[PDB]
Amino acid sequence: SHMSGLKPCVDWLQVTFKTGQDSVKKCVEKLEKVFEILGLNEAEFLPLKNGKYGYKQGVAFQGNPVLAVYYDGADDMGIHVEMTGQGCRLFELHTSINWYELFYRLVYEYEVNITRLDVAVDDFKGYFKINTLVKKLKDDEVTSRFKKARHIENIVIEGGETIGHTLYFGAPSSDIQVRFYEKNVQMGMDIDVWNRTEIQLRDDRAHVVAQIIADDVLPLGEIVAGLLRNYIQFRTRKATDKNKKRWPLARFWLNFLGDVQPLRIAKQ
Amino acid sequence: HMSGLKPCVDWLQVTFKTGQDSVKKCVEKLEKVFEILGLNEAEFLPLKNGKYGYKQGVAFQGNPVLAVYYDGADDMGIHVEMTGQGCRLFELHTSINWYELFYRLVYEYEVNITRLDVAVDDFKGYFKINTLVKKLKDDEVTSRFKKARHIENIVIEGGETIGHTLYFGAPSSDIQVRFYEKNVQMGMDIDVWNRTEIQLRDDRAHVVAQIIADDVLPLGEIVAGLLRNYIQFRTRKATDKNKKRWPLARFWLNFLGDVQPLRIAKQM
Repeated sequence: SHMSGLKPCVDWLQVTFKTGQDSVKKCVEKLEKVFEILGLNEAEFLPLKNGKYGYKQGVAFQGNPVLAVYYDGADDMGIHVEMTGQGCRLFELHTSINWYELFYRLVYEYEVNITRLDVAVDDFKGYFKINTLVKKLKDDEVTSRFKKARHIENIVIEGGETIGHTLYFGAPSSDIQVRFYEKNVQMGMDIDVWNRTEIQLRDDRAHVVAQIIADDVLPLGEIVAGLLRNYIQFRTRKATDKNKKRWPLARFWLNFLGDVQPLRIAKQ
Repeated sequence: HMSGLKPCVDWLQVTFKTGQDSVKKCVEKLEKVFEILGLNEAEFLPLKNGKYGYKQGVAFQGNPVLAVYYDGADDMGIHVEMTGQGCRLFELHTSINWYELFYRLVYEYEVNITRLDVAVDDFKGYFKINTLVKKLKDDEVTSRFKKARHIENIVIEGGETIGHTLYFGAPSSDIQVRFYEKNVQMGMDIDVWNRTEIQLRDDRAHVVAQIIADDVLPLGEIVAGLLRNYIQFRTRKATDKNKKRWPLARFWLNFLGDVQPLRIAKQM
């Protein structure tokens, strides 16, 4: 492909429109309103076979469950929107608004719980190999606010080659998880370099980042880079000192974080 | 102090369909479901939330490991979910047994069995998971699967790798096999505890259910047969380069031979 550089994006979104709150912001109660808030044409939503998460019914954009709106749950469950990775791309292709506008509305105009937001960086240049990260972890060259990482690798049974590496930091249910993987391998695509770094945020953490996107002032890159820097330090072993806390941050990592900083969600 | 090999049923999910023109009886009431399970109606309490598109649920002694979901969209029926712990809980309190439950589900009532897991606990230690990993990477394995996933945990302070796990097949596909160190997974102070699990979905699950219900073959023979057929750990033979003519490894032949006669007892 002609894919190059680093590119940031929003990669998951789940929000719930609450009902019957005495709130300063507007409560949403109708599906039609939800479609409008998204900047998407009502006519394009179709019913789904099944609900999900305790909601008895759902609709989806062009019938596609990657971009779904669930409703008719137990008392006070409101309306729940779910936009997977693919759904965020689908949103982008058809919405009449901008990410910042969507988040403006969710943050400032309506009464919503933002339950999950994932932000990502695609790396088409190749600042590092995931396996280098794995190695650094196993060689005791990493510090972090997390206690453990999960390492997943695929093994092709005929031949025995290890082809794709994934690292997960934090529990999936907790309010911040970081993931690194080879997205070329994951997607079955024939591109030499495509690494993905993802931060998954839940509840309050997700709201704050939504607000920052809404206000549109700080580049998204700065939030991603600030969070990665703070949560995880890949370091270079220094023979002189045994205190890991005084090893310098590794060069590939400083370069990655420094080139991530200025990145902005594309506007149009 | 535990020893040997022990089989068990380790997950079950079924849906009672409504309004089928069927030779078998349609179930339409929760009370009937409790009776089919041989469990006391009085012991079921409401859950906070539904799940999977069902708006409401109850659970045995309030405990969601053994749950019954209902009030979903038209034609969704009633869904029972029994996790690992729920299968143990079922065993302790039911007035019937596994054979009778599967008899009822396969021959008496109109049900979709969506998932069934069967497991073997190994307290002797017929192999180490890491040996299996190594054999895979050394090109000493053939299988009907194309890939395995190897999952390991890495402790960030120190870099120690703990908790090796191997998965064969995708989690959505209709047969998956898993091997892991269950002593490590459960945080328990037992020297050797390996677990082998076969997860089956839809028709694959029904077939094994039907085998249990017919009560002609030991369960051990189905587990051992599936393992043998789907995965072959082999010993490298210097004379021949063709993997297909390497003999099966000894530990593996010993494991499968001792799994064969294992049974699900008639008393829980």
